[PDB]
Amino acid sequence: KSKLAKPIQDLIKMIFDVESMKKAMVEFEIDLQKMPLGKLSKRQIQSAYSILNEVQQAVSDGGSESQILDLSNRFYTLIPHDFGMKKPPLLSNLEYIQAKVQMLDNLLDIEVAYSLLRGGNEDGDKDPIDINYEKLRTDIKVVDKDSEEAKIIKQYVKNTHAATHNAYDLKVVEIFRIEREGESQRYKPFKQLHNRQLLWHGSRTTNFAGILSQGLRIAPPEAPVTGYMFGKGIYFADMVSKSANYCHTSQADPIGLILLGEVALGNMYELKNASHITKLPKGKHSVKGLGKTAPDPTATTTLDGVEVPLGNGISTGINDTCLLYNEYIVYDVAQVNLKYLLKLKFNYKT
Ligand SMILES: COc1cccc(C(N)=O)c1
Repeated sequence: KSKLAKPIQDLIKMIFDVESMKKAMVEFEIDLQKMPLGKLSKRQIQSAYSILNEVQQAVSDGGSESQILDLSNRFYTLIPHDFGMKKPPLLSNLEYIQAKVQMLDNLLDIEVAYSLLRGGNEDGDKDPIDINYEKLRTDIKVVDKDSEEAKIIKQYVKNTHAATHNAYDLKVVEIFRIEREGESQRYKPFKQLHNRQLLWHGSRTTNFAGILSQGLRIAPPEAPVTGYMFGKGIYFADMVSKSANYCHTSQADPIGLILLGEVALGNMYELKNASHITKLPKGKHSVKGLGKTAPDPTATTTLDGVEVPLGNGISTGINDTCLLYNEYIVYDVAQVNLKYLLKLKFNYKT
């Protein structure tokens, strides 16, 4: 049997749940009959990104419609889709292309989860749960619900829940202290930077085996820079609300996972509108999309020397901005050090 605490056991079962992987793929409209979980390969996903990159270029620059049709056909042949009784939409709309780039970001993590799940499981002297946990190469520990650490985090969750996102409440079911192998080490150089903050990162439960084993990562070289509002970086938020939405939970599936990572922001390059950033200006370490609301700078605390913006959602003096809430982007995978993983229960208003 498992040596791990129950909460952790329940966490492992959840992140390695095969049915959840299929549900995700079905939602992205993949054809599970022609494209089963076992057919997914990294090479396959890379090719798909390139195709999306080319089609994106042809739509922007006014390429032949014959070009766009051929690119669509190759994309749907590479990744079989099931549109039911409707005709398959062409990759000729920039919004639809962005949706498809998002889908591939997810398939990248699902592919990792499945590969690990089918990996070295022969050992009979270990419980299945224990074997998969070790595959994550991440030391996971339960944070004592009553300790100061937990109190601060519960405060961060409660206070930063936005007004417009109050279509659901949020209950912190469990808090885990996570420490990925080799991460503290690659992050070391950035402790020299100032403006290090504890920020939020939401994602589907299906991406977590990938997130824990490989860490958060920037999109590959093949992905169009256009598929992302501020370019190919790693995104974070200061309002639990903003990130929580990326968990993709529902009335039918209410438990989501969310990360709290220490992020070395340094001098932020502040923006009010989208910009497909490739190069970061000299002297800037990150990007900050400004929002109309943000935690009250008054209430900002520290936790082990890292700033925690746990203040209440106060409106900022900026009005000429497209964003409702702040977004922080780092363009170097070493600029983040994951700290906690929270098991959240989304309570929907009905
Ligand atoms: C893509 O834009 C964002 C912006 C801010 C946070 C997140 C997230 N996944 O937690 C994503």
